[PDB]
Amino acid sequence: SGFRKMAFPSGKVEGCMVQVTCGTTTLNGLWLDDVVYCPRHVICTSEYMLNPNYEDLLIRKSNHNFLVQAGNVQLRVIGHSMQNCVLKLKVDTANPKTPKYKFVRIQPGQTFSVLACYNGSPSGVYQCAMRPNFTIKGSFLNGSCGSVGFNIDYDCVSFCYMHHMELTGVHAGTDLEGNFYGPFVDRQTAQAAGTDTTITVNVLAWLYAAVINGDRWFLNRFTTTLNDFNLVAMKYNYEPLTQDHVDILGPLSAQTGIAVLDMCASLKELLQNGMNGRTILGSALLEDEFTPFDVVRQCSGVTFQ
Amino acid sequence: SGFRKMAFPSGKVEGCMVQVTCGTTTLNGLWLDDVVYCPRHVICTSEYMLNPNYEDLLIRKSNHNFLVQAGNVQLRVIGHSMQNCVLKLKVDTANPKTPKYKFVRIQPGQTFSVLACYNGSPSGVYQCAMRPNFTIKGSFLNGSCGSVGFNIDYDCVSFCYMHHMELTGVHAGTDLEGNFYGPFVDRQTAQAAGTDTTITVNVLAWLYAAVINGDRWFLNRFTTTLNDFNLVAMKYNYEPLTQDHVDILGPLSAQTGIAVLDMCASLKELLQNGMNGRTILGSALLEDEFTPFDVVRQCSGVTFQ
Ligand SMILES: *[C@H](O)[C@H](C[C@@H]1CCNC1=O)NC(=O)[C@H](CC(C)C)NC(=O)OCc1ccccc1
Ligand SMILES: *[C@H](O)[C@H](C[C@@H]1CCNC1=O)NC(=O)[C@H](CC(C)C)NC(=O)OCc1ccccc1
Repeated sequence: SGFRKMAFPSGKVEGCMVQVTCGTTTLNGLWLDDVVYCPRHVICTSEYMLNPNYEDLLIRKSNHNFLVQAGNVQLRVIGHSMQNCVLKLKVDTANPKTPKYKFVRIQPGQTFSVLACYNGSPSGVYQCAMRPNFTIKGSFLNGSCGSVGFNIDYDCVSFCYMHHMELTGVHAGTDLEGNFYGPFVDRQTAQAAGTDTTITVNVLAWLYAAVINGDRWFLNRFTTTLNDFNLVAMKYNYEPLTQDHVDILGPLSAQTGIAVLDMCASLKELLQNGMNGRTILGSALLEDEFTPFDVVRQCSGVTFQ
Repeated sequence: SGFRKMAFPSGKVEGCMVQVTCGTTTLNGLWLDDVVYCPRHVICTSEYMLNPNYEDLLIRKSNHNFLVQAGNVQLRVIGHSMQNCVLKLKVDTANPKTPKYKFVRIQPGQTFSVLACYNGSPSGVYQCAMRPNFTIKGSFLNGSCGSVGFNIDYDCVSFCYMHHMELTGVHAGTDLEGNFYGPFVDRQTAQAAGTDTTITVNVLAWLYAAVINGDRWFLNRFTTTLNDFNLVAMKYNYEPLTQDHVDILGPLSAQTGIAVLDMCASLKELLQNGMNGRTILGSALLEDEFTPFDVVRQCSGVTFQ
């Protein structure tokens, strides 16, 4: 038993990280087969980040302007191209440690692991969610650009995120085809994230994890309707709940014998009375960064090969 | 910027995990050079866990009673021995993926990463601390025994923990020489953890991380003395603060220009007035599982090779 913010093992991703230098700008790249992927703003200078014209910047470059380092080994760039906001650098050596992979675009509310890197070198791994406003609350310093986010599916690494920029305390990036999550652009202008909301289905999955681990004090005998719940959730900035969410929570209600709409009644009380100084799973706030699948995986124990 | 419960990249450890089967009991083992390390209770039967005599159990076994699997490869056990509470299984193949390693015993208050495994297969990575009562608050299901805890030092993996048992919601284990943390034994008897306390030096390091990231509301102009602080800390079950702790916090006070004893005055107020419904770094409780070194690493950005 127990419950922890758990990330995926990062070994399969660590073997794909490289250092990409262009000029005096160094960041991380992702090396799969003979392509290195990295943020396109590696080709900006400190006198361009205000309003770059990336097509102009790229035509003025040749392959030898791109220093790609894998450990102490140098990779020769033999071709480059731009795909939306990422650069694809073709190199002469296919990465022998290339795992089975796919590129997927995730939805708000889903979680993934981030392998934070500096100078091509893995520094740390942590779990986070894509927020409803298409930012993540990460931990990134200068030089972390190009760090990637990923899930693991049995044996396949699904790459879903590449890091590009910090806004005001939060973090924004692209999928691996180079398309931004959210209405952001990769230039330094005054852009801000929209209003964040609480991911309701995730809070309910976490209350089920609590019940599974012995925390029961917030339960009650009431029920509510989907519609009566969503009227209260709206007032507290919670995402509305759909019949799809109920079905997804099905495995957890079956395991605890507590109906989804029963649990919504407890959440309604917590939202109106507060925690009153008690904690749930070691937290004094309602946690919304575990999906129903995260709870199942951790409270049942799925491995990976 | 940002602040996350961050674990070490697990790649170097994933290559050392194996499945160890003896009878109908399967758990994980650690494979370094030609030795596999695992909990000695793999040689217990379901009719022995009450009060085993491990020396008797071990003499009744031969090498071929031990099935060691590395992926889909079988390792031949050519010798075994007992070292306190762990089994050392000598095998015919040295692990080619053996990293540079040391075995270290950590102290209460220090943190490490746990690679939770099932059937020799890595499932997840998370960070935790060794509590003052020598338990950890982990997340472990049946079959997780043999999972290891580790720090990474530049290029060397320091192994500090092997998992053995769950008590009442918390988790207990040994160092890699087989000696338990705390006064626990590896049998099923009624043993309980002593009283846990809050790791004061870690709470202060986390308040500094908050200041570094813009959270300043709890600061004040007061100072206190080491002695006046420890009188309040005692009442709230906080570990007493020593002059060694002050010095360790030195790098963080220098970076924020806030003296250690100034910050103790703010902590004293938080302990006496409470949070009053505000949060610090996204938490409504005082967090004690980041060491001063964890804060420096994350708020400055140390990598590993
Ligand atoms: C690449 O490592 C870096 C990521 C930042 C550095 C600090 N933390 C991060 O996540 N990227 C940039 O520096 C990026 C460059 C292009 C978008 C031109 N810009 C960026 O993040 O700075 C804009 C900003 C605005 C307001 C607050 C903080 C940053
Ligand atoms: C090995 O994977 C397993 C670890 C437990 C299983 C559930 N979560 C864990 O961390 N080890 C055991 O089953 C262990 C066997 C030897 C110590 C004989 N015993 C154990 O943890 O059960 C004792 C216990 C007492 C009270 C509550 C829970 C467990």
